[PDB]
Amino acid sequence: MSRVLLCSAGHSSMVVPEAFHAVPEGFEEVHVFTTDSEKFNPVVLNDFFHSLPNVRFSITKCHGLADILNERDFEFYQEMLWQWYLTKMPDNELPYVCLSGGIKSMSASLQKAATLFGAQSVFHVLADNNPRNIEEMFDALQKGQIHFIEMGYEPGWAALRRLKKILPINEGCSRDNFKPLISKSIEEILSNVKIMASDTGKSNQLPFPSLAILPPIAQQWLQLPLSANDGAWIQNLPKVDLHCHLGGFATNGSKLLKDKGCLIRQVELLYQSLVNDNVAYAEIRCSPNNYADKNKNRSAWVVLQDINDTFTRLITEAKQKNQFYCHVNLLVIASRKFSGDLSDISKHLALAITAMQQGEGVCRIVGVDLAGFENKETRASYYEHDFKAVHRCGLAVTAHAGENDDPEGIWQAVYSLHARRLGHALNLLEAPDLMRTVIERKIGVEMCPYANYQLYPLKKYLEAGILVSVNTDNIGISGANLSENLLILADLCPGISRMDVLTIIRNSIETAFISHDFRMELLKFFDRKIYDVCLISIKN
Amino acid sequence: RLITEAKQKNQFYCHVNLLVIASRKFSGDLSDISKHLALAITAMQQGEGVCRIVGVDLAGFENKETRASYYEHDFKAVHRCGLAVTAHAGENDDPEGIWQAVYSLHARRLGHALNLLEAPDLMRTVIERKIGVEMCPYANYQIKGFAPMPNFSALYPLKKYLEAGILVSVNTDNIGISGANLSENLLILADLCPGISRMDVLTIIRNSIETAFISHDFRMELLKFFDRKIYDVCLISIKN
Amino acid sequence: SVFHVLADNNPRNIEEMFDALQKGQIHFIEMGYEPGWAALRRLKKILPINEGCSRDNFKPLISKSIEEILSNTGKSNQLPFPSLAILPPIAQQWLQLPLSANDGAWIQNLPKV
Amino acid sequence: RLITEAKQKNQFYCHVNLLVIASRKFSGDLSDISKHLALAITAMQQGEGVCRIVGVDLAGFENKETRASYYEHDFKAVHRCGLAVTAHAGENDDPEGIWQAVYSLHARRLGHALNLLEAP
Ligand SMILES: [Mg+2]
Ligand SMILES: [Mg+2]
Repeated sequence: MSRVLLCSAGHSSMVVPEAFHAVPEGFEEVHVFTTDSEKFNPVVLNDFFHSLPNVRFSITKCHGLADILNERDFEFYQEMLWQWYLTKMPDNELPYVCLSGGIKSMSASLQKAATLFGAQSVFHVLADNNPRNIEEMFDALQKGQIHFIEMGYEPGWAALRRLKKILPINEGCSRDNFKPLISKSIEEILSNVKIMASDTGKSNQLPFPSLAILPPIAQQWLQLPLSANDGAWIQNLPKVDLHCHLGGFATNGSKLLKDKGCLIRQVELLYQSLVNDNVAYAEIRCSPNNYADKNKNRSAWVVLQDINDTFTRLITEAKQKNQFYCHVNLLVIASRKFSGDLSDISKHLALAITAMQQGEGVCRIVGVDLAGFENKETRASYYEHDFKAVHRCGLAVTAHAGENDDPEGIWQAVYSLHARRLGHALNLLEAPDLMRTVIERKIGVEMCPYANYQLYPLKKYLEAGILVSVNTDNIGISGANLSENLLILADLCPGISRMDVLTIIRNSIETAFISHDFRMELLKFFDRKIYDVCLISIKN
Repeated sequence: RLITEAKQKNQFYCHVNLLVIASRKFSGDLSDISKHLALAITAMQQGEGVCRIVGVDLAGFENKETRASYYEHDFKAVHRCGLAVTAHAGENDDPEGIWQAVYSLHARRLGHALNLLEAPDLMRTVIERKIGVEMCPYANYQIKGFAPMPNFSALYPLKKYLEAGILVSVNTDNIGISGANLSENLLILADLCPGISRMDVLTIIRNSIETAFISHDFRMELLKFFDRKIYDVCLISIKN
Repeated sequence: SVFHVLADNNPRNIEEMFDALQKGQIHFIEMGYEPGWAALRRLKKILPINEGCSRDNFKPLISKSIEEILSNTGKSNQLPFPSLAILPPIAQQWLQLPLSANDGAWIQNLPKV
Repeated sequence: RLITEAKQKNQFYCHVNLLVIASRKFSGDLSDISKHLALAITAMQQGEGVCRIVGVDLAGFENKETRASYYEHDFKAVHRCGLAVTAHAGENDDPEGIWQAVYSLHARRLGHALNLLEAP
C-alpha cells in the first residue's frame, strides 16, 4: 500500500518536508510539481529525502513557463499539472495531497485536479514561524508549532480518472504540437452534464451495456452504422464465445486425439488463440466419450478430468502473472446416436453430473448440450424423464433445434427439456407465438453467423428483443474467428451499428451459465474494458 | 378510460394491467379453476386495448388442500396460449411445492416464499433462472413476525435475498387490511432489514421492472421513462 | 462562473488599477463553468438565518456524508438506469449510504412499481 | 491393492465388490438420489480393475412414508447402462411395496422381507 504524496512548491520548498512530517505515520512516495523557474532550491528537499532512501521521491519540471502571466500560460500549466497528477495516480488507490505550497493559481488548479480525479484526503499545513531550514522546522514540530489542516475527502470521477490509457503518443506535450487532451476530457464531462440537464428527449437513457460518460461525439460515432474498417476496434473489444467445439480447431478428433499429448497441445493452442482474440469468457463443448481409450486405460472421465486440470493450470498461470486471461467452462455434449448403445446418453449425463460435483477449481462444468442430428427422430419428446435427474442437481441445459425443424419442436424443447439456452433456430420469424414465448422467457439464441453463411434475421431478432449471442461454432472448420463473426454482419445485415454489437455482447454475458457473483464480476471487468477501448479508439 | 383520460391531459398516469386469480377450493367444485383460466385466455384474446390481462394467478390457503402440483394438465393449454403464471408457492410451503411450481407449471413468479433460505438448491435454480419473488413487507411482517417484533428472534430475509441475486420485488398485497401503501412498504425495510441502502432500493425497483410480463418495446419505453424520472428525482433528492 | 484576477503590479489605489485595466494589464483566469449539484439549497430552508449563534451549534450535516464517501464490490456494479452514472458523485455516495426512516419524502417522490 | 497383494503371495484372498447405497434422505435435498445414481454409473463406467462396483442399494427410513413407490422413474438410466438393483424393504412394510420393488425397479435382491410368509 502506497501513500503517494503530490504537491506543488513555488518560492518556498520547505513545505514538502512539513507535509511529510505532518502525519507521523509516514508516507511512501512523494512527488512535487514545479515550473522551470530559477528561484527553486531543489537541493534541500533532495538531501532531506536522501536522508531516507526508503521513501521514493521524484521531481517533475514544467518546461517553458517561468510563471503564469496570461491565459495560455495558465492553461498550459493546468494541462501539465493534470497530466502529471493523472500519470502519478496509484493504480488502485486514492492519493494524498497538500495545497499549502505555491501561489493561489497553482493551489486552485491542484484543488481542481483533486475535485476532478478524487483523493484520499486533501490537506493544508500551517507554520507559525515559516521555517526555512530543517532543524528549525523540526524544533517547531517538536514544540507543537506544527499545524496540519484538512477538509477534503472525495471519491472523484471514476470515468475521468479512468482515461490515463491515452497519455502515450504525445512525446511529452511540446508546446509546438501540444493538444490539451485533459481539456478534451473536461469539455466532454461538462458537455454530457449540460446536455443531460438541458434536454428530455435525449435524456431518456440509450446505453444498456452501461457507460453514458463518453463524449457526445463518441456516442454519435457509436450510433452510426458500423463499417468494414472497424476491424481494429472490434478486435480490441473483449468478446464472449458461448458455442465453441474443442475438437474442431486444428482441422482430428476421434482418430488422432486419443493420446494425452495431442489433447494437451490442443488445449494450450486453443487457449492461446482465445487469449489472442481478446475473448474474456467462453463455454466449450467437448465429447469425452469420443476421446477416451479403454485400451490405454483412458476413460471418458479421465479425459474430462485431464481437460479440466490443464484448463485450470493454464488460467492459473495466466492470472498469476497479472495479464489478461480467458475464463472458460466446459459443456458436456450429449452426442446423438439413436442407432445403438442408447445408454450412452445416460452415461454422458451421469458423467456431467459427477464432473460438476468436483466443486473446486476456477474452471468447472456448468451445462450439457443436446446437440446431434436435430431432426424429428431425436426431438425433445424422448428423454425428458431422464433430464429430470440433471435438472434436479441444478445443472443448465443447452439444446440445439435450429436446422430442419418445425416450430413445435422448438416449443417443447423449450417447455419439456426447459433449455435455459437455445441454439440456432434461424426460422423463428415465421412463428410469432414462438417469438412471444422466447422473448417473454428471456431464453437466448446461439445463432452462428459464419455457420449459416457457409436476409439474415439477426437484425430483426435484435429489434424483437431476443437475447441473441454471436457465436463462432468451429473456428477451425469455418476458418474464421469470432472477430470475423461480428465483422461479417456489416454486409450480412445492412444498417447494423456498433451499439447493436455492444448489446450483442451484453446479451452474451447475461446468457452464459455462470453464478451471480461471477456474472457481476465479469460485467464489471467488461464495462471497464469497453469504456477504456472506446475512449482509446475515439481519439484515433 | 381512466388511463386514456389521464394521458390526454399529459399528466402522470399509472399504467395498469390485471391478474386473474384462480383460487383452489375456495368456492366448492374445482371446475371453477378451469372456468377462471378459460375466462382469462378469452379476455386475453381481446386483441386491441391499453389495460390488458397479462396472465393468471394461483393462490391458496396454506398447503396440501391448496398445493401447487394438482392442476398441471388443466394449465397446459392456458400456458400454451401465451399467458404467465404467478404461483403462490410459499408461506410455510414445503420446498417440493415450490420446485413443482417453478418447474412443472413454469411459474415466472412466486408469492412470499419466505423460507426459501433453507433450500440451497432451490435458491441456486431460482437465481440461475431469474424468477421473480413477490413479497409483501408489512403483510408478512404482521402475519408472521420478524425482528424487531417483541418476543421474536426470526429476522426478515430480504437483505440475503438481495445479495444472493434473487429478482425480489416489493409489493403491497392488501392495502386496506395491512394499512400500508407502497411508500411505507419500502420505508419499513430500514428498521426491518438493518444495513439496507438506497441503492438496493433502486435495484429492487429495477428487478420489479424486469419481472413484469410485458412486451419488449413497452419495456424499453418504460425503462427510458423510469430512468429519466429517477435521475430527476435523485437530482432534487439531495436538496433535503 | 468561478474565476481569478491577476495583477502584475498589484495596484493599491483606484487610479492605478483603473489605468491597468485601461491598458489591459489585469488578466482573467477561469477553469470553466461549474454546474455544481442541481439541488442542494433546502439546507438553507431547514436551517434558519441563525443570526444569533456561536461555535456551540455547528452543523456537520454534509461532512458526515463526506467522511462516509469512501470510508465504508456488490454495491459498485449494481448500477441500474445507466443515466445514473452522470449523477454527481456526492449524490452517488449518498445513495450508497444505508436507508433510514427520514427518507419518506424521497420514497414518496420515488416512482415505484 | 489389498487383494492384489494377497493374491501375489498365493494366499487366501477375499474378493470384494462395492455397493453404492442410495440413502433415502426423506427430504434431505432429494437430488442426492440422482447424484448417487450418476456416481454409481460413472464408477461402473471406469471399468478397468479387478475390484469393481456392481450395483446400487436403496434403504433407510423403512417406514411407509419412504416406500419404493416414489423413485420408480429415476432408475431407468442406471438399469439401462447395465448396473444391478437392490431394494431393502419388508421389515415392517406392507405386502405391496415388495411387489412394486420387484416389478418396477426390477430389484434382483430383497432386503429382509421377514413378513413375506403372510403373502402367499
Ligand atoms: Mg456447433
Ligand atoms: Mg396475496
